[PDB]
Amino acid sequence: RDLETLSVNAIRFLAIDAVEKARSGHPGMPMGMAPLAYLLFREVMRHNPLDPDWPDRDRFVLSAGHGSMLLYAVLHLTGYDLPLEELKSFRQWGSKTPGHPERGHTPGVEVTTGPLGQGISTAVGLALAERKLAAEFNRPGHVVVDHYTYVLASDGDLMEGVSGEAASLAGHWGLSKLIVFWDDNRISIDGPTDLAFTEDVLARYRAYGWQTLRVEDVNDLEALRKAIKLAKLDERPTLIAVRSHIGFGSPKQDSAKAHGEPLGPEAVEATRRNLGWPYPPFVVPEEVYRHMDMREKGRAWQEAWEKALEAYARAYPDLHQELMRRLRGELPPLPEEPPSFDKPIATRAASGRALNLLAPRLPELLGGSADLTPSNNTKAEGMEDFSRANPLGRYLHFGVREHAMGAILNGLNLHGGYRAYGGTFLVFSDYMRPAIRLAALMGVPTVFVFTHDSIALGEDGPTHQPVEHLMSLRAMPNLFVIRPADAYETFYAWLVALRRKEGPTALVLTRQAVPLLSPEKARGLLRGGYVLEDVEEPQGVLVATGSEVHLALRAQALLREKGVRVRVVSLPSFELFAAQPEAYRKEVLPPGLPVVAVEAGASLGWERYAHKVVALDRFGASAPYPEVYERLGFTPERVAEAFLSLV
Amino acid sequence: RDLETLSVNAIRFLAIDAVEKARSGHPGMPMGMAPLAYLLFREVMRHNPLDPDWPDRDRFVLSAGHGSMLLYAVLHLTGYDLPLEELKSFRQWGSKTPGHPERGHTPGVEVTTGPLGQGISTAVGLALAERKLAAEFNRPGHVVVDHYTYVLASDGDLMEGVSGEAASLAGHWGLSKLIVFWDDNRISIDGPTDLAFTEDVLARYRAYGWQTLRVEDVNDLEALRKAIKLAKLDERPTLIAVRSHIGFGSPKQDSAKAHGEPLGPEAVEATRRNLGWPYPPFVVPEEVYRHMDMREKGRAWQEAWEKALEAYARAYPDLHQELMRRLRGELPPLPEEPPSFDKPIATRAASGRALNLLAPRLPELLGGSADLTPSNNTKAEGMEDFSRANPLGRYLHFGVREHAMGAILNGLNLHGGYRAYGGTFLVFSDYMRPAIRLAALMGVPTVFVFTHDSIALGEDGPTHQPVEHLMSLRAMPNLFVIRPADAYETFYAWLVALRRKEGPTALVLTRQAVPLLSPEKARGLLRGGYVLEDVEEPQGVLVATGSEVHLALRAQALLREKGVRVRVVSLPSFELFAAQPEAYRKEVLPPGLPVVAVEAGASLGWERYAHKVVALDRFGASAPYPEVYERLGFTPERVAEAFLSLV
Repeated sequence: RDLETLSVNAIRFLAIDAVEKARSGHPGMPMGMAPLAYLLFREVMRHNPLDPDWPDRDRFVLSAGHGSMLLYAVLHLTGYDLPLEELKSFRQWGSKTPGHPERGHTPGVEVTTGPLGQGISTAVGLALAERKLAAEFNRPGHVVVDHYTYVLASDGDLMEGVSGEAASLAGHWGLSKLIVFWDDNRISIDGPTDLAFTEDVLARYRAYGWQTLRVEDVNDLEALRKAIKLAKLDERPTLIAVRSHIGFGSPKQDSAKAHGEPLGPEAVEATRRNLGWPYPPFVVPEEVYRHMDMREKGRAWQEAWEKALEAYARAYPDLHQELMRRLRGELPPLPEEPPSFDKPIATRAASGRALNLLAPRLPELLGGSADLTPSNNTKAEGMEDFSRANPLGRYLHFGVREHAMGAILNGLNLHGGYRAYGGTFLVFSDYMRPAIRLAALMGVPTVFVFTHDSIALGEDGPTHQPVEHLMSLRAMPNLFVIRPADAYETFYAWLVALRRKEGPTALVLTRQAVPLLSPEKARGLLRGGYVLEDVEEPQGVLVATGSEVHLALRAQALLREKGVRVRVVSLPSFELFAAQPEAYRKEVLPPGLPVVAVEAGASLGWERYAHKVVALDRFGASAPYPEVYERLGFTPERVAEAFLSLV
Repeated sequence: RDLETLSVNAIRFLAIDAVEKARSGHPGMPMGMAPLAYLLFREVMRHNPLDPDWPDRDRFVLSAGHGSMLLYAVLHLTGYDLPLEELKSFRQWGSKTPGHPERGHTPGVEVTTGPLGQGISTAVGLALAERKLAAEFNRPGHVVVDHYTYVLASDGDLMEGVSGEAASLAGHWGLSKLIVFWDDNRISIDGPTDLAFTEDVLARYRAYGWQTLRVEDVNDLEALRKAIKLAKLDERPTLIAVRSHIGFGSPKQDSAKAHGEPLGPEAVEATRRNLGWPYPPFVVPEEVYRHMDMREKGRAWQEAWEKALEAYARAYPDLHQELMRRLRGELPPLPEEPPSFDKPIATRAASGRALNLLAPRLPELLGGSADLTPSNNTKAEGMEDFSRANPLGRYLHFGVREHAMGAILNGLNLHGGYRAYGGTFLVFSDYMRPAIRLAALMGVPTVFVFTHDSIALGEDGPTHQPVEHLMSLRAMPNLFVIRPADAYETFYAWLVALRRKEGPTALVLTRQAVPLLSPEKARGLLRGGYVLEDVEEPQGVLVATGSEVHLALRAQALLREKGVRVRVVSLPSFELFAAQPEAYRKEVLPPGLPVVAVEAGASLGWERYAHKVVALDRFGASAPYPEVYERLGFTPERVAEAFLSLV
């Protein structure tokens, strides 16, 4: 009881002092939840501070990112590569201890959190990934996949709609190894939480199909242990409401003032006296460092996992080889030849065709849609629905939950073992923007499939027709936005996305059928931008993306008939094209030559490549295609005129 | 029962025939929910087809927008100005019957719907407004505000996290006059709803503090009447689960195939027989028209209200005058001078100061924040928190629910009598994107207050620092994006936002303090863009927005040291500037001379105004300002260096 109390306080003051030194941060919650952090990293979780990437490690997600110091303290104390020096550099430029957790920047950080709801929702993807991977690879006497997903969430996390969406799915899927701890401290930024949050939280989670438990005092370690055991025995995911006092032990306890600002010298000294802590800032007694050290238990656990893999490899050669390849995120060779197309087809259907070819060769590939499966062409030939009764299914029905789908997709991609994509209409990328940005931030290669990319979708009308979407996504750092012009570019679009591991990729597809280009030409997509149809001594350029490339080709003909010669450039991806050497970019778009761009979307940003653009800067209309398309200004005649006005 | 059945079928077949003629649309749900629409418009609601804008009318919101024909049919049958010919023009260019309901395009349409979750979430705002307006204007013997908010929602609406956020708040606020009908038909676009939706919906809503009722058969009109009565007697908002068969009476009944595609000839013929409907396409018997005609009752209801108003005007002259003014959307006289500032100050604090000056003159002004009241400076001095116990409060604590806040703000602004704004961090605009877009589509003047607009916010880090946000919002049609440079531009930004009635306005504010500009010069904001500090014989121009205007001034001076003369232009709003005469624009930015842009956000789009840009095309960092700001490249030396490479 002395080492526990001593270690818990160690976590508490490392948090208090780091925030005090930085004069910025959130000390309150780490102070109250310190006991849970201690329990998880020292007794409950199997993890290896020497290898934070050990595949069978239990995963902890700090959804309440503001309480970062709570995580940094326990990581430092248990042996991870996070020296005291870094804790003394909390929230400082270039430190490994940023204000909110950053996956891939700090050892042991599973998910980048801060925006509430993202951590707890992304964790559903992590839990889904473990459950599916276990079903695929475990065999009699061979348990190579066995770990839990733990989450620490705040009132804010539970108020966010995305967490509710993910919760609904987690219960639906029966994710029995997902365990969430809720810091029920009744305090929010605006003051008492009852100012805006009074629902029966646990009753709502029971409705989702979860198990709910309560721990009346976070300091009561035995209470926490018993709760966690009960949760592991239950076949449902579990939410444990844990009562705590924000700013425990200080004069600011139970006050929003303890939430996001340094305690101040007065409060610090008083806290030290109240909790009986004689140690100066950042100083922890060696006895705690010895009791908290997990380097030896970590080696032991990982070593045992590794020996288990040796046995597995003997009894199951092929399975072992595949598990290893997938856990290492290594793609198998990809087909080089696109599928055969013989007639006009929507890129969404061409995407479905590329997927029928790719999926059989990629057992790690998981797909899904937000209740638009027949409209997104995302269920590949061969894929079956995942469900409680069919844990092997590679296709996911996310329901009308774009946001949670994004978070779950990121979670599945973060776990290791899978590569997942999910579809919805481009317009609805608006419901999941936070998850898309989070993938871009964490460098997770989630693939977002967006169909119905323009007014050409027709009769559904303005509420469904994208306008600002292409440009809003292109402005986001670390996101490839690929809008293939035809069936063939669509195939190469998928290869680009799968091979791109640095960040997410958004594939933008049509509802309406569009002409085919030649497979030889379309391969140019691999360069982001290329010359589709060139001409002798070009007098200009018509640059287009996706479906408008076909409009451009028709305008080129009209121009040719009048003696004007312009080449046509297909620019499926701004980012990929910009990554090409300057010489290539200039060969495609020769300086001095007038350029006209064509894209059924907002014109903002096109000045980067064109002198004039045939775009759309107003909401759509409910009318059939191509009438809606033509009447809103997208005709070869208009493009031709646009160019003629430049010469 | 004869007329009831005949009229209900009239609704079913107008829908079936309209969809069939358009060869596009959703006939399934309208067939099943026909009985409810009949009951609501014929018996339950007080409304006037002669005047859809009657302020005391009950409000109906078709959240499940795809079922638009259900609404167009009943609007047609009850006497609204929606002729048969428009029904025959369903989903055709320029018709008054677009695929999804559009506020302003069709008489009787309360909210623009289609994107699931928006309708039902927006309704919370409609009900809040009614409840607050009643409390504010009703007096003994003078009930001038008294109507209900009815909503028809589908499975999809209930899976969307935003609907959950809004329901949590509806129960929290005790909006007893909010009545929601859920079409429990067990069918989704992907197939049986249980593919991804198995939660206990009613148990969840009960946890939100709602009353929950069940109608075992929608065709049972008496059961429906009963539920509605039970809901009106209860002080909690009510969710009524109504069982129905999608595509009722047809070969596609209870099948996903009945959801969003024409029934088809054979199916149409079979339906007419099964339901005993002998009338040809679009033909409705006179007996139904006479039975459904609500024009006479409608005029009577409104007239009685006009009388209560005149009686009110006699008893409370002042109150009546303000109500009429507010209901007409007319702004009262407003301060012409900005508050007086003396030291560097963040634009968010300056915003709070503007509000303290503006709010006292605007009793219609409602403010709020998504659990960031102290950080957004949205609670004007004089404002009290709204609560079930304090319905007169003008300040709303939305909690960590940005999306629902968005929808609710739209509802408040849509209702009439109020003008509402709400805040959160600019980065979190991503969580409410669909609501922002809906405001722009509908032309509802919601004011979205976004603070912590850049990496300059400091230590919180990349998860909280915006990058792509400004451009992603500027690309959206009908949205003014105003980024005031200082405290003084901030006051004029509010005037612009308040006076703009055509669509929403986003005010982008800083976390960090910035220098004050000349009060008189800051008025240039009203032109969207203007010359802040000119020089004789300008060799170039430095254009900037928000906080960067101050960096640009420093670079201007630095250049001066080297003998280079540059003019500094402040561009607080791209949209307001573009709306100015070309001559004025060319005066601010004289063609020919080089321009360098400066803005702490993505560069994409700046090509429209600058030849070179000093921007940020990567995510931020967790560091203190000004360090994070300087190390990320925003320094006068960098800006100067950038321009010198053009001259």
